[PDB]
Amino acid sequence: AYQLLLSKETLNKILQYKQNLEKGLATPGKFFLEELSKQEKSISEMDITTFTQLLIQSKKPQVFAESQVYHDGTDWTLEEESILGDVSVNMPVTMYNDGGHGSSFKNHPKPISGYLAYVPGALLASGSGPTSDMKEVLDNGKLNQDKLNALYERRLLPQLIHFNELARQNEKQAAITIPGIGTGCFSGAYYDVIKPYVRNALIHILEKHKDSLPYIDIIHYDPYMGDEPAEKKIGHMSFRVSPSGVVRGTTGQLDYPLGSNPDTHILVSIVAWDHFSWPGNDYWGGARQTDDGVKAASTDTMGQVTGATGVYDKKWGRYMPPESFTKDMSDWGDYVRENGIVFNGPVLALDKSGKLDTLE
Ligand SMILES: Nc1ncnc2c1ncn2[C@@H]1O[C@H](COP(=O)(O)OP(=O)(O)OC[C@H]2O[C@H](O)[C@H](O)[C@@H]2O)[C@@H](O)[C@H]1O
Repeated sequence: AYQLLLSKETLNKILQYKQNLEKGLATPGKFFLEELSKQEKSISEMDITTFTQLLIQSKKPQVFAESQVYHDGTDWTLEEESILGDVSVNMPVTMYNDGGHGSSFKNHPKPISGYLAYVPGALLASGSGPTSDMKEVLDNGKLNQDKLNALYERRLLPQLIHFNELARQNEKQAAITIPGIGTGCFSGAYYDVIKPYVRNALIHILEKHKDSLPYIDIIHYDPYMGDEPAEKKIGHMSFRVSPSGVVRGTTGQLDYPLGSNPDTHILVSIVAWDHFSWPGNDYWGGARQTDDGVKAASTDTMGQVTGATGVYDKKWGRYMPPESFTKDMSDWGDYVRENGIVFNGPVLALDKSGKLDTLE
C-alpha cells in the first residue's frame, strides 16, 4: 500500500551504519533501539532490508524535526538523521479536495485518484545545535547552491524515476505538483533567502536527469509566495512556477495542472515531509495545517498507512477516523496507538545503473 524509496548514497550510509553497529564503532539512538528491542534478531543476524525498515519504523506519527530533536543518542543520532532525511515514501491516493489551506480548499465533485510522494526537505532549523543537513549544505552559515542541489537530487530522484516508469506502464505522461519544500518551517534563519535556492535545485535535477525522465511532462511548482511567476522549458518538460498568493486562480496541488487531464496524465504531488515522522505528521493530531498535514488530511493517506477506511468530511476538508473508533482521544494517532500500527513497508533503492531494485 506504500513504498519507501532511497538513493544509492543513502543505501551506502545504511550499509556503513549497519557495519559500524556490528563492529562496535557506533551505538544506536534511543528510538531506533526501542524498535530493535521489539524484535528477536540481532543487528548482525538481520539483512539490510529489515535493518532499514526498523530504522524507518523509529519515526513517530507526530514529531517536529526542527524543534523537538537533540541530534544525539537521546533521540536520533546525526548518523540516523542523515539516512532518515533521504527516505521518501509514495502511495496511491484518492484526493478529496484541491489541497487549499484553511477554508480555501475546493472539494472534488468526484474524488481524483493520484499519487503522493512524501520527501523531507533540508532541515536548516534546530532547537538543539546543528543538524546533519546544516552540516552538509552550509559553508560558514551561508547557503551553498551546489550542496543543496546534491541533497535534493538524492531525495527527489528515486521518486522521479519511480513515477517515470509508472506513467510509461500506465500509457500516460506525468503531471507533478511540487510545493516550496524546505522553504517554510525547515528553512530556519534562511527563510528570507531560501526560495530561489529550492527553485534552482529543482531546475538542476530536471536539467541533469531529463534523458532519464521521458514520460514526465508537467512540473507545476507552487512556492505560495516569494518567487517570480515563470514558464521554463527543460528539454521536453514544462516547468512552471506559479505561486498561489501571487497568481490568482493557480491550480491547487491536488489538482491537474493546466494542459494535463485524467486521460492523458497521471497526477503526482510531492509532499514536504519530516525526517522523523510518519507521512501525515501534524494531521495524526487532527490538525490540517502544513503542506504535509493539509495533503494527508485532504487525501486517504491515513487509510493507506493504517489500512482502516476513514470518512471524508466535506465541510472541514479532512479524512476522519472510522466511525466505529470515534463513537467511544479520537484522532488518527490514537487509532494507531489503540491498534498497534507501525510505519513499516517495502523499500527499494537506486542502484549504480540508475534503476530501482531490492536492497539485498
Ligand atoms: N496558507 C498557505 N497556503 C498554502 N501554502 C502555504 C501557506 N502558508 C505557507 N505555505 C507554503 O507551504 C510550503 C511548505 O512549507 P512547510 O509546510 O512549512 O514545509 P517545510 O519543508 O519547510 O517543513 C517541513 C515541516 O513542516 C511539516 O510539519 C512537516 O511534517 C515537517 O515537519 C511553503 O512554500 C509555504 O510558503
